[PDB]
Amino acid sequence: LVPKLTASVTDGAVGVTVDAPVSVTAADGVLAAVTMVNDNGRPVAGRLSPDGLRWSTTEQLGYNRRYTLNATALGLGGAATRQLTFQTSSPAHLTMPYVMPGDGEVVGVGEPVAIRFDENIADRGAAEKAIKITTNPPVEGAFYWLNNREVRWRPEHFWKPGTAVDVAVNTYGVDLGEGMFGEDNVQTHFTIGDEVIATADDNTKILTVRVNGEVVKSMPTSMGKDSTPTANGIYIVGSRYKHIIMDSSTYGVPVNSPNGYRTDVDWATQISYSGVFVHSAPWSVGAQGHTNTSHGCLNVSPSNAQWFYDHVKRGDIVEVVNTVGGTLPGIDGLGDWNIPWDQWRAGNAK
Ligand SMILES: *Sc1cc(Cl)c(Cl)cc1C(=O)NCCO
Repeated sequence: LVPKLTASVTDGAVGVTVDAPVSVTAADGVLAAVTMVNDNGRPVAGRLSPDGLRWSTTEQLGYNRRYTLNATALGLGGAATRQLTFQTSSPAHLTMPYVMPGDGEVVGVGEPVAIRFDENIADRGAAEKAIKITTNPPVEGAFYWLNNREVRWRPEHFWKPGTAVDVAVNTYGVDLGEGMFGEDNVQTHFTIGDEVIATADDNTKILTVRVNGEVVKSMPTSMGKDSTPTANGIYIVGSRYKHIIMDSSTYGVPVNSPNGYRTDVDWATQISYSGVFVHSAPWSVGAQGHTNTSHGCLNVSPSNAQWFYDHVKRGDIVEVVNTVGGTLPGIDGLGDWNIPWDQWRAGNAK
């Protein structure tokens, strides 16, 4: 019985993807020698199994490299040697993924998994296939693309507090379309904290904060005036600022135009990419609880805005109801829950 060799690559292959290790296996014998070098002669790190049967690379293989693999097997039957050479994928472009929320964070019940690429993704299905989301307790979720670069994953309903979420973006070696390959892999983990839902009801002009179902704060508010109203819908809480300059040019609106503005405010909590915040508004305290005066943001008192800053976290929820506005776009960036579940579940990988 002459020993046989079985490699995970074929001699002469090209376009070999680097998303998996390269292996050599011996049958009816054992591996006496296995080496693999790149085109600069640099040895590739590997490991031989204690039983001598299975050898495998132990470091990532490179893009745009030619590798030469030599292997010898020995056995009572005799010996066998093979030499194999192959070339790995040569990307036309690289894209790097960025994942939110941050590793180890505790977030609110409305926080989606977010995978943002720094380039347009031509094969959204390949990107989705490369992303593994683990949930404990397990829950059904689905992917939906907000734009050509960023995909989101969430359940049908708000997360259950206490849920562990693990995200593995294994895009290295993956053809994401049109010669674009993943620049690296990413791996993050987060946990769902307490349920915090704040409701701004235009009929009362009160922003009511509920923690685990209990009213803990009631904030008089002034929202957008009729000509620049606050959109109804579900908003996800994002970033927090002790102070920030609100500049309309950020959104293509010249500061000196009718709806333009440039002002510094305190205690600002972001709730939409379109620039809606909860923030301190000393100048509208008389209107708070009575009339809408803003350009769309939720004006509250300095003390209530700081309380909001101190007690609300990324992924908590603000829901606005009964304004004269429309509904916040589902693809805003923090408007994901406004997409109906059936549409989100069906996705848009194309
Ligand atoms: S959030 C905000 C704060 C202030 Cl002080 C002004 Cl003048 C405008 C805005 C704003 O409208 N941002 C855009 C979202 O409507």
